[PDB]
Formats: sequence, C-alpha cells, structure tokens
Amino acid sequence: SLESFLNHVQKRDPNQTEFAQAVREVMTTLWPFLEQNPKYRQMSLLERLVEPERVIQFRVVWVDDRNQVQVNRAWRVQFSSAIGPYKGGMRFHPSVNLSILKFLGFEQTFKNALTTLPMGGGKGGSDFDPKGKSEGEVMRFCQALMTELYRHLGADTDVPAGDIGVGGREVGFMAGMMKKLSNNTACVFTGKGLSFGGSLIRPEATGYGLVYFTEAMLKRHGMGFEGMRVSVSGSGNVAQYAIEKAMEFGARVITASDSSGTVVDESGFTKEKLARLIEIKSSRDGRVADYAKEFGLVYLEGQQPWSVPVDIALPCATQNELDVDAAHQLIANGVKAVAEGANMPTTIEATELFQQAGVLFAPGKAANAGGVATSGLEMAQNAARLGWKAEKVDARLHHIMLDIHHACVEHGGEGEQTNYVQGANIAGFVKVADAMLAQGVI
Amino acid sequence: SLESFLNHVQKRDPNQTEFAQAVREVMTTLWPFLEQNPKYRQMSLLERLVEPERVIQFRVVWVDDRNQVQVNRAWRVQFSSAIGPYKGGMRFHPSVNLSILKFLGFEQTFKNALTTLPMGGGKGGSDFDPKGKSEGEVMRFCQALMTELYRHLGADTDVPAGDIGVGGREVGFMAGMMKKLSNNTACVFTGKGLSFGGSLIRPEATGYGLVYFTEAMLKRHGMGFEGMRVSVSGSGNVAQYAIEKAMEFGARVITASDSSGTVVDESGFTKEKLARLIEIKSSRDGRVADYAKEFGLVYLEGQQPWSVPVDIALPCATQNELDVDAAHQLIANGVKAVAEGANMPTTIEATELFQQAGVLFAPGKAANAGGVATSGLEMAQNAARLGWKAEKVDARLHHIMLDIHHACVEHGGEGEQTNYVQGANIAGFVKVADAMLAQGVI
Amino acid sequence: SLESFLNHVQKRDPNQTEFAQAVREVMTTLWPFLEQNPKYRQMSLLERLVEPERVIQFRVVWVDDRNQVQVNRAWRVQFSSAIGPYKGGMRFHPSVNLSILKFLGFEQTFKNALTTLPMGGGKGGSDFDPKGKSEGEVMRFCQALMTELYRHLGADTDVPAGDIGVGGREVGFMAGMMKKLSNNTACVFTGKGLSFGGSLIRPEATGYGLVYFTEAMLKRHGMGFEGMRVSVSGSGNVAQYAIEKAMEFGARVITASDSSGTVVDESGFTKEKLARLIEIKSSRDGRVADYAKEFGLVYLEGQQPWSVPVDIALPCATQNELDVDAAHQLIANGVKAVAEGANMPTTIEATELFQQAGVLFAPGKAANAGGVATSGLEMAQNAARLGWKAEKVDARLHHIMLDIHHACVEHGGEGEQTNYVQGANIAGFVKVADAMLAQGVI
Amino acid sequence: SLESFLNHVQKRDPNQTEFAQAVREVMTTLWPFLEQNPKYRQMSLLERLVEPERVIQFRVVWVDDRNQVQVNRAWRVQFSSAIGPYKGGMRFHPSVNLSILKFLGFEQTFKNALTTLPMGGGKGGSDFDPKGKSEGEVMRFCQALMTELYRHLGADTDVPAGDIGVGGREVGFMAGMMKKLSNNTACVFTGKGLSFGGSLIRPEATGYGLVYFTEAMLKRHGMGFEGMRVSVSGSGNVAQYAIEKAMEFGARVITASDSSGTVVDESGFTKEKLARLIEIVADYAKEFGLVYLEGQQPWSVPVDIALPCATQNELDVDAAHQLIANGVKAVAEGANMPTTIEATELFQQAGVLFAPGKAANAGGVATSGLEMAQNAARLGWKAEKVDARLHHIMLDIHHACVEHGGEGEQTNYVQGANIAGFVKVADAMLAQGVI
Repeated sequence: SLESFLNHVQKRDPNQTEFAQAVREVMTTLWPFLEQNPKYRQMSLLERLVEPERVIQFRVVWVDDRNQVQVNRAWRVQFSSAIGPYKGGMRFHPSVNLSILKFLGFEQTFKNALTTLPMGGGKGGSDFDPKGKSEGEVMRFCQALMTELYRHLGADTDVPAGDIGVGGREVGFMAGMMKKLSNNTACVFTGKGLSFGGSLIRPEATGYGLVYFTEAMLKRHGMGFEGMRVSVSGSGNVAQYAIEKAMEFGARVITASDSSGTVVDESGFTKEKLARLIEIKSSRDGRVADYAKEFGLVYLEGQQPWSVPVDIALPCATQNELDVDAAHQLIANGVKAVAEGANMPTTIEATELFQQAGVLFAPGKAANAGGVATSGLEMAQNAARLGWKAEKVDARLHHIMLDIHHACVEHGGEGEQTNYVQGANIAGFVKVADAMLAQGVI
Repeated sequence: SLESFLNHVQKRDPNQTEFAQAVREVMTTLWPFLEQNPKYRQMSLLERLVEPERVIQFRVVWVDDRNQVQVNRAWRVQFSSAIGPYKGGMRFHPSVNLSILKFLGFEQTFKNALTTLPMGGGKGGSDFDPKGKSEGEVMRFCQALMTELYRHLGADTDVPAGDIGVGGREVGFMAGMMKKLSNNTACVFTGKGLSFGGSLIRPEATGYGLVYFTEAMLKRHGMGFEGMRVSVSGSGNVAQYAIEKAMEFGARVITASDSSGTVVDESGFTKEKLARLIEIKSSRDGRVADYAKEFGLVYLEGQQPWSVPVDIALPCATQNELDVDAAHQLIANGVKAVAEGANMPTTIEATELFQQAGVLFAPGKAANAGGVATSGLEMAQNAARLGWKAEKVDARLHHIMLDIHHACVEHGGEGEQTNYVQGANIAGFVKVADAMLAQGVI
Repeated sequence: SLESFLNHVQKRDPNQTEFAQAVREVMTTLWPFLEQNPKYRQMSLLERLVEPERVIQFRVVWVDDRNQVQVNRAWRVQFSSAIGPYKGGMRFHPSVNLSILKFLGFEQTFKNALTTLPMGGGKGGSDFDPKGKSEGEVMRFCQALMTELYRHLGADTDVPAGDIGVGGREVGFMAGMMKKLSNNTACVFTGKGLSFGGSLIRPEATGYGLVYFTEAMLKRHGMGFEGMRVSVSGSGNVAQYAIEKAMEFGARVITASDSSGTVVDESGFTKEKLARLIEIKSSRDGRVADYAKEFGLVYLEGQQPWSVPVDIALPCATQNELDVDAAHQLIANGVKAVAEGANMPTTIEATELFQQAGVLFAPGKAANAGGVATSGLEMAQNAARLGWKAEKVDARLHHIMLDIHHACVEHGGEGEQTNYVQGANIAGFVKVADAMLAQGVI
Repeated sequence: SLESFLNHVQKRDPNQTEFAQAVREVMTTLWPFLEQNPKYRQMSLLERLVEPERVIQFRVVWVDDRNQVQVNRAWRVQFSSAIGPYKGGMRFHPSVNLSILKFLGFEQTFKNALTTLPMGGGKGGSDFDPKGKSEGEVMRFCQALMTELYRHLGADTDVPAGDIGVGGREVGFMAGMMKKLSNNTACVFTGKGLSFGGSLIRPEATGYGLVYFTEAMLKRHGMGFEGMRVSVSGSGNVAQYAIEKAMEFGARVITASDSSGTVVDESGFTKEKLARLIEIVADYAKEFGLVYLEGQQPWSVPVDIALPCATQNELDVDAAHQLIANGVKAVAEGANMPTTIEATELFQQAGVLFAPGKAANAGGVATSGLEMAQNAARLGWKAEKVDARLHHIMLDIHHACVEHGGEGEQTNYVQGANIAGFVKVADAMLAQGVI
C-alpha cells in the first residue's frame, strides 16, 4: 500500500513537509510500475532509496563587517552514490533547512541519473542570507564553511555546484578554499569560471537543452519548432537561451517576460533584439517594459504570455506560473506542446488538463536537465585535462538530451502520445534502482 | 533577554523539544552568572555553544534473521571538541532521534568538562531496537553501522561508549569492526572488556563516585556517612557499588530495589549480604525478592524505598524514580541529603522541594560522573600502553570526584548550603567557555 | 643456463608446481631472444621479473545460512606495476592456492603488456567454493573479503575483475563494498554492470577482436576476410561474435560446433541464421544439431570442423581442440591462416606444422585479447566520466587490436611471413622489461 | 577430534612443516582444557585463531658492493591483533620462509598475550643472509626492505623488533627509514638504541624477570631466594643478569657455564666478580682458582633452585634425577625450552615447583612493552623506574599462571601458562565479533 509506505517513512521525519511531499510525488507515480515489476520491490529498495546515505550538519562561525561574530547552520546531504559521486548544488537562503535540502537532494538523484552520466545525488546549503552581504562577508562565510566541508568532498566523492544564493562568485570562493586546504586541484566544484576549469555552454545549457528535448518530443509526434509560434516566460538565463536556440530551429518566438509584464513581438525575436534584451536585463536596472518601448512592441503590464495564441509554451520564469486557468486559454488558443524550463512552473491541475487535452507535456525533471548534464561535461573536461570547444560541448549536450527523451519514451506508455511525466519518473528510478540492486546491501 | 535567546535558538530547531529543554535548563541557571561575568557572553560565545560542531546522520542497512533487508537511521553528534575529542555513549532505542541525541550530547559536553579530564562532548545512536534481536542480528547491525561510522572516529577525534541498548557486548562488536576497518588498535571506544583494553573499577565507578562525592558534600556541611541510615534504590552496578562504598564509610545501608519491589534491612547491608545480592542480580532472572527470601528480610512488593525514614537517599535505579510524593515523605522523615546515582532520577518538582527544605541535593550531572571520569581513565591507560591496579584507578577516581565537588562549591553560592545544581552548571560552562574563547573563531 | 635459472628460482618455492611451470614456459619461449639481446638480462632483470612485487594473503571470516562461522583464505597477488596498476581477475574456487594465483598473475603481466594498454599484472581469489551457496552467502562472503581487501586496491593502484567463480554478480558485490568503505566512486573493478559504469561491447569483444586481428595479419600478407571460406569451432560467446564480425568483412563462414558435433553450411552464415544459432544455444538443452535441422544443413555427429576445406580456421571452442591430424587436413585442403579464439586450442605440434607450411598463425594471447582490451576501455570511459556508444567502443577496440598486431610484427622477424608466436611472446616481455629498466632499482 | 582438527588445518598448507608442528604442539597442550570449556571452541574460534589476519610477502631489490643487483624475498606475518597491535621480531637468515615465520608468529601471539601487556602477535623477516655482508650492504638492504614495509607498520598497527640476523644496528636502520618515509617519529620498532627512544634495563630484562617470577613462585609456596643456594647454567646475557638479581635477593649463586664446561663456587658469586665474568669461563675460573669442570653440566651439584639459562634441552631426565636427589625445590627456565618433557613431569610429581620459559623468561618481551610505554609517555625512565615496572609485570604474569594453574597443593605453572595465554586471546576474539 502506497499510503502505509508513505506513513511509515514519515515517522522518522514527521515535520519534514517538503521532503514528505517529495516522496509522495515520486512514489505515487512509481507505484503502478512497481506492481507490474516485482524486481523493483526486493531488498527493501524503497526504504533504502528514501534514506540518504549520509547527511552532515555543521556549525559555520564567521565575522561580519561590524566585527560581530555570526553563527549559521550548514548541511551537505549526500543522498545517493549508487551511480557516481554525490552531485548537486549549494543553496544559501534564510529559509534553508534539512527538509528542503533532502527534497532537493532526493530530486537531483533521479535527475542526474536521467542524464546517463555517472553522477549520484546530493544537495547542500546554509541558512546564511547573502542578501545585503558585502563581498568580503560572503568570502569569509564561504571560506569558513569550507574549513569544515572540505573533508567531506572530492572529485570521486561529492562535487557540488551553485544554486540560489550561490552564483559563480561563491563557487569561486569555495573551490579556491577547497584547493588551498586539500593541496589538490581536481574538479570538486562545477560552475567554475573559464579561467579555472569552467566549461563553455554552461550559461546556455538549460535553455538550449530545453529546446533540444522539446524538438525531439515534437518530432516523435510529427512536429517541429519550424515555423511555430513560441511563447517564453521569464527573461533570465533559461529564457534567454531557450529563445536563442528556438530561433535557430526556425521558430517564431513572440514573448518574454519579467515579474511585472510581458512583451509581445508577433514578428518574432531576432539575434539583434535578443542581444539588446539580454543587455537591458543583465543590469537589474533594466526592465522588459523598456525593451518593448525601445522596439515599439506591445507590452502587457502585470500579465503573463499565456493569453497569447501559440503552438508551443515554454515556461522559463518560476514555479506555479502556469495554472489550469492559464492552461485553459492555451488549450483553447490551440497549443500543441508545453515544456518546462523552470522548476515545476506548471501546476498539477494544469498538467492534468494539458495531458487530458492531448497537449504534449515535457516536465522540467527531464526538460531542464541541460544544466546538470553540462555540469557532468565540465567534470569530464576537467578529468581529461583538456578543454572542449563550444561546438563539441553543445553537440554532446544535444546527444544527452536525446537520450533523456529516449528513456522517457521507453517508459512513457503505449498511448498515441508519450506520457513524459510517467516516463521521466520511471526512467530515473530504474537507473538508480538497478545500480543499488547490483552493489549489494551496503 | 533569556527568553529572547531561547526563542532565537529554537527557530533553527522548532520541533526538537528535548533539546530546547536542555538549553532552557542550562541557560536559566547560567543567566545570573553571565550578568555578573559578561566576558563569558563576549564573542557570541553562547550562540556558538548551543550549535553542535557537526552531526553525522547516516543510513544503516542490514539483514535480519528472516533474511529480510532492514533500514535504520543512525547519528553521531559531535557537539564540542573545545577541551578534547568528542566523547559520549551510543544509544540503540526506537525513541532515539536528533533532538534527544543533541540534548544528551550537550549534557555530555558539560559533564566531561567537569571531570577535569581532556574530553569533549558527543553522543550517538540509532532507532534500531535491540529488544527481541538475536546476538547475530545485533552483531550484523553493529558492523553495518561501523562501515560508515569508522571514518568519523579516532583516538584523538571521537571516542564513543555504551548507553541504553549498547552494553559491553555491543561496544565489543563496534570496537572490533573499527579495528578491522582502520587496521588500527588505538582506543576508539571506552567500556571495553578487560581482554581487550578495558579498565578495572569500570563496573564500580559510578557507585563509588556517588559515595565519594556525597561524602565530600556531607563533610563540607558538617556531616559524614558514618552512622547514617541510607536508602538505595536499584540493584544494578550503580546501586551495588554505592552500597559497597557507603558501607566502607561506616554507613548503615538499609534498602535496595528492582522493578518488582524493595528489600528492607534495618540492621544494614554487610559484605557477605551485598556479595550474595550481586551474584543473584547477575543471573538473567534474579530478583530482589530472592535475595530478601534468602536472608529472611522484609520485602515490599511493588513499592519503592522512599517511605523509609533515612538520613540519606541514593536513587540509583532510573529516570524520574523519585517524585513529589516520595520527596514529601523523605523530607518529613528528616532526610539530610539526596544524591543521584542514576541519570535524572529526581523530578524537577521534587528537586525543588529538597532544595527549599534545606535538604542537600547532589545532581547526577556531578554526582554520577564517576562513570565518565573512569572512561577517561580507560583512555589514559590505553594511551600509556600499561594498565593500572584497581587501587590506582580507585584512588584517581576519588581525587577527581573531590575536584568535581570543589568546583561546584566554588560556584555554588554562599548560602547555608551549597547549591550544587547551580555549581555544577556554572563549573562545566566555565571550563568549556574558557577553551572556546582561547581557540578563536572556528 | 636455462635449467640453472629455473632451478635457482624454484628454490624459494619448491612446492609451487603451477608457478614453476609458468616460469619454465615463459623463459623457454624467451631464451633465444635473451641470448641475442643481453641488454634484457642485465640489472638482474629476470630475477626481479619472477618475484612478485607484493602478495597479500588474508583470512576471510563469514557466516553461512545455518549461522555457522566459516573461515576461508584469500589472496591478492600484485605481481607487476612497471607498466601501470596491477590488473587481473579474482577467482573463487576450492582449488585456489598461492601457486596457482602466481602462475596466473605472472602470465597476466605479459598478456596485459601485450595489449599496449597501461596495465600492470595481478591476480587474486579465495578457496571459497561458490557452488551450492545462496545469494546471501555469496554476498556476505564478498563483503567480508572486501573489509580487508579494500585497503590494498584503487583506481591507480590495483583494479581487479572477474574470473572462475566470480561473475557480474560478485564483481557488483565487491565494487559496492569498495565504494562504501572508501567513500570513493572511482573505477576499482572492471566487469561492472551497465547501471554502474560498465562498458558496452564486452560480450562482443573477444570474438570481434579475433577478427580484427586476423584481418590485420591477412592484410599485411596480401589477403583479407572478403570472400574467404572460414571455419569456426565452438558456438559460445567467442564463436558467436567472431561469426558476427567475420560476416561484416564479407567472409563466408561455413561451420560452427559444440561438443556433440559440427554444422556445415557452404552457402555461409547470415545474420538471420546467426540470431537463431544464438537463441538455440542460449538454452541448456539447445544444440548445434537443432540449428542444423532447422535450416536443413549438414550435421556431423561427433566431429570437429577441421575436415572442411577453408581459407581460414578459427578454433573458438576449447584448449587442444586442434591437433596434428586436424592440422594436416587443413593444410592439405589449402588453409591460408589460423587464428586462436579459445585459450590454447592449437597443440604445440599442430602449431609447428602450420608455421612450417607457411600458414599464417595468430596465437591466442594476441588474437583473443579483445576481452582484456575492453576492460581497458571500461577503465578509460570511467576515467573520462563519460560512457561511449557501442559504435565508438567497437572502433576504439579495433584500434587497440591493430596496435597489438603492430607490436607482434615489430618482434616477429623478417621472414616472408611474420612469426606471431615469437612476436607476441617477445613484445609483451620487452615492454615490461623496458619499463622496469627505466624505473630503476625498486 | 584433535587429530581431525590438525589434519583439516594442514589442508591449506600441506608443506608448512614447522607451522604444522607449532599448531600441533599448542592444540595438544590445550585439548583437555578445551574439552572442559566448550565455550572456547564455539564461533569456530580455533579455525579463526590458526589463520593469520594477514601476511605480506614482498620483493626486496638491493645492490651489493660489487654493484650486482640482488633480489630477496621478505615477509611480515600479522597474525593476531585481538589484544593489540601486531608485535614480534624480524629475522634475516637464508633459511627463513613463510612456514617458519608463521610458526614463530603463531607462538608469539600467546607469549605476548601471557605478558598481560596490550600486544598482538606477529613476525617478519627475509631470506637475506647478513653473513659476510658489509655495513653498507646491510644498510641498503634494510632501507630497500622498508621502502615497501613502512606502509604496513605503525605505532598502533604493527611494531616489529630484532631477532636472529637483526640486531640493534638493523633496528636502527629500519627505524630510521620508517621515520623518514612516514615523517612520523612515533614508536614503530622496539630494540632501539638509548639515543633515539630505547629503554634501560633491556640487557638485564630476561635474567631479572626470571628471578622476579621465581621469587613470586617461591613466596606463594612459602619460600624465597634468600639464603638459598642457586645453580645457573650459561654465561650469556640471561645468565649474567639472573646472577645479579638473585644475588640481590640474598641467594648464594654458585655456578655458571659455557659450551666448554662449568665453573663452581661454594662461596658464591659476588658483585665485583660477576662483572669480571661478563668481560671475559675457564679463563675467569683460573683468575679465581675456583672449581672447574670440563664438558659437563652444573646439575650434578646439590642446590635449592636451578636456572637453566644456556640452551634447548639442556636439562635431561637423569640430570633431573640428580637435582631431585640433591634436594632441589624449584626449577625455572631462563633459556628457550631448556628442560626436556620427561624431566618436567618428574619435577612436577616430585613436588618441586617448575616455571616454564614462556612465563619465566618473559622479561624480554615485557621490556619491549616498557619501551613502547616510555615512548608513548614521551618520557625516558631511569633504570630503577624501569626495573620496578618490570617486577610489577612479572608478578602479573605469575598471577595469570596461578589463576589457570589449578587447585593442587602447588600450582601447575605449565598448565597455567599455556591456558592463560590462550584464554586472553580467545576472550578478546570472542568480544570483537566476526571479523
């Protein structure tokens, strides 16, 4: 019984709400698959799978710019090493706790597994709030954290990366301190700058990968980006490069947005327009409204792009940005495909509605994995002690996205259209489960 | 101010009730001391003190006697290394969780400090339930636990020990695996058997220590064990050797008990009586009732010792065994002193009754520290590569207990009698605090 | 001098029968070369070469399904690291002893060297008898063995693999325990499953490699597989994929066989036919005779393929399957080449007969090395942190075989035909010796 | 049963003749005990005990004075770590092989256990022949050996020592290279010189301990060395300091000896004269006009206490008959197995106290234990402090023998020593589980 399993596992963590809801999500989707495949229920596999191999919680003491000694909490959740070394980002945010990091690390496990790359699953962070912190304060905090965390990481053990609160600068400081303490220059972090082992295509990877996956899904169901009206939400890293690769595939990309308005360009984005957009946005001063004003384009103040008739919708802004309400307009306006650049931007109800209406739906769990896949490419390049040209990284990434798509198809059902929600959850589970089964009771 | 600090610290651990209580307890009695000694509030000392240096939570996978794979959670809370290596027992019980281990680890930190030995504070365990398990199952569990835990321990890093559900057998299993995996024979566990580096006086240490401390307490306040009627609860090693030592100080020890009842002997224990009680209790099913019968002694089925008029009460049975009702009886019958052999046998209500009524009260936090002090001595002898005669361990334990008592007195106030709950909390804090301040921000 | 050397070497191991035989064979093979090239005898090279760098013998204690404690003996022979990390299988068989493992490790040093890959030489195992053991018993045994073995192994130190008694299941068990104990996911075992770092092409490798090598040899001597009558003996892993690859080069493969007899198809194997032979031989009762009956082909009960006139003969069944009488027939029928898929299928006398009649002869140590080569490719893919598609592993495998071919030609003399027996023997020794000489007295 | 166990154990090593003998001898002495205490056969205890935890065999390549590259084989048998780190000497001799090193390492386990010190059991060596080698060749060999061995040793792992072919010089070279490679100065070898962590009392250890044990044995049975007449055989290291300590207890030590014969002295040894013996026995004999005997043993002399400190099987049956007729009250073995087994029985049924060498001559190992303890303490002890600790240890070994020596009119120290060594190892193995 699904319910007694969930109840049984929640007993150890009765107040980890985020983690609880995360186990429920995966386990509900896997349950019917499990009952048809006895192999995946032996050796108390589910219990082993939800209990992280190792979590380290530790104290981080540091001195602020007013010379006040500050105390923060940090964690590295080392969830699964079945497929490879623990892998997943570090998050610095005042709301960070173990429930959140476990939910995140649980999900990275299946996501990394899906890339076909030899990567396990982890996540870490601190309740440290970078907001209003000076560069020095951040550097000292990063260093203070690494004086404990360094002993638990390694090139073939645990390789973290960035996340909310932890950008390139923070990755720089942690990696630098790791190298100093360990007297070892191997790849222990990804998201590195190009001057110390970073990879090309890292900025483009998530958005490019989203387009790659979506085109495979469209192609399989007799379609392509070619000449389709595409709406993109967001105007950040993901949106920006999704727009870029969409244009290269011959699509007419007619929107982008920020947290207060949407620009409409039925003529379609161009390279020039996008560059000019990437700019205005890059500062933080700049607004999508100013971009529109600059190019004489219709701007929808306070609105999303979901009322605009499109063939393909790519939510690339944030979670829950596309609900049944928005799903209804898209479906009525003739949408043929929906694919997630952001993490969980589509509500469960909208997702249900989309699948009921025959709309292709590509979940972020597979569709946005370009980022983590390219993190694996960075590790590989570092491993080989040779950097790769942009074109070969992009190509490899493309090949990975096609393999993710293929794995989804294998488990996505016999229906006229693949169920990618089912397909991606099952594919990620099987790779992990198979490894755990093979490596004995440890 | 106090409330504000306790509210602040609880934000990180909203549901760790036992930990919040432990902190509440320590801070409440520390608060007036800190106002008179503000240097111990400097460098955010308190904030640093309540956050453990590191906690390892880890999965433990093992196979039961029915060949079913089982999954348990385990932890090692490495709370403080300010004075020396993390030190404290392992507990196997289904109720074990991070809140409880943190509360226990926090308390071991101050107890070890009090002993004047170079030992830090730690505590670990697992929700594994030893009840009904076969020796094979316990061994396999212990060994599974160590295949992860061994990497986090070390003779100068963290030396664990026994506790509820972790007796000599289990310590032997864990030390065996530690030695095997590490190919290193150094002292990583205390409570070892004599065949592999254990210490003489280990069984007697807590009971002997209780009597040594109590006698020092009595002597300060113009009294002694000599000629005194003493009641003891319990009939395990703590109670047994308390009786043995009290008898040597010329005391008339008139009771002992188990979960089934209390034996009463107004003529007093003798060497030969106690020796027979020890033999009886060492059998699987030996009861106090059997002892009472053998010697024609009064036996109170289902009753505790506390309604007997005595000059000194020594609870050595279990937590919360000495309550309000019991205290009213003891107090009205003219009890002069109460000293704890067990872990927190006296409820807080009953403790307050004793203190307010002018009854000398020695908290287990100080009085039962003979056990942890002797674990320090085990480490000393293992380090020296030469074991000591029983007389040498005993004489050293005696000196330590007198040092503990002296420290409490130093901080116990200037009333008609020393407040040992006050003294013990302050004394343990001061040593740890001094250590933390000198070693900088780490 | 030869006899003097072997007599001297046996003094240290008077009872190691198999090891003495291995040394005798290898040295006999090399003595004429050594006398013409005294540089390879200087610096006490041969004396250093026959003495393994290190041997670990160790106790393995484990518990059987009847809760009875069992004691077995295990070894890892780390014979040579001149060229790279110790590399070689683990064997579990009641007949296993040091003498046998040294013989296997000594030969493996040169076979590995011959691959041109950077692998040293090693071999290991235990007298543990896997027959009649449960999955539980085998897992506990593998785990027990690793609790000692893990400390002597490593990705750049020693990388074992399977052998008799140690298949994919056992390799999975050992690698899992290795990873657990070490907290490190680098490649320490080859033969891994595809879910945790295994390589494609592993089943195909030995047969594929046999054909690649034979084609190189033919091509050097003015010939090719194209349009040639090829006889294959055997019908297992090696024969199957040798037929598969030979068909791709355009050969006419006209036989296959099992211990019961030979199928003869003068029209030649096709893909369709081969898939049916494999499906048939995949069942325990399935016979070559069933394949013959299905396709209406000639079947020779209790006969080998060697009566059939062919251009090329590929013994892929078993040791000594091709003796002088068979050799005479093949020769008189005009055979042009013979290459060994199985382990030593050709008897010494038959080998001489082939060479003396100008028949190209590729020895197994060179010709069947595809398997070992692919273990090198597995190590490489893991090192690169990227798995390769089958097409890429296959091409890389092909390049290795050409390189092995080149190594043999370098030392195969200047006769009208390259002598590959001589060439394979010298080349393996020369590369070990060169590396030993270069690296000084250690 | 005993025969079935021995035959089964041999299956894994059909040609290890010395090892087979060691196992047979240990198990034989234990079997009656084992039959009465089935607890000690449970958990396949014996099967685990006879199979060493690990053995490292390794190649040593070194260069001789003629610039010829030589190849030798070395080993380290890490037999048992149940009670503490592996501990035992290294032996350089061309006869050395795995069988011999296992025999010695197996026996060393129980001898080390019996001292009551926290020491496991091991033994190592090489077929390298030190004979006719220069200091430089020996040094280069020791250093080459350690470039492999260092990684398997450690202060809390395995602490070797000297043995045949491995003296203070070689211990010096090995300990030096160990320190260099590890960049760690902790105690990894015993037998070190006084300038780098060695212990005082080392030369005196075996002979002193012998007297310490025998005096404890005598007192338990209502006697002591004082006023008693003691005979000693030998004039080497043990014999020398045995005389010195027994003199110190008030004994009248009347004899010493070498291969060439035996010297007598009713007036007994004195301090100034023992010192003269050491320097140089017929030569010493001439310098004092003492009674001298050629090619014969000291056992023909009427004595109260006899201390064989010469060689194996030096106290035969008829000599024991001499001693017993002459009124001997206790025999104590200083040398390795100096009394034959029949003489042992004759003494025991004749009511004379008998101290086996594995117990009585244990001062040597005991002092290796003291060296480690001083190093661990980061202190050197004065000779008086070392000697006082040694005495304490010998009383502890004595106590260990008594508790398994039975309840006869006098304790059986042969049985006591054999069992006590076994039981402490077995108890430790039981407690640490299946590993």
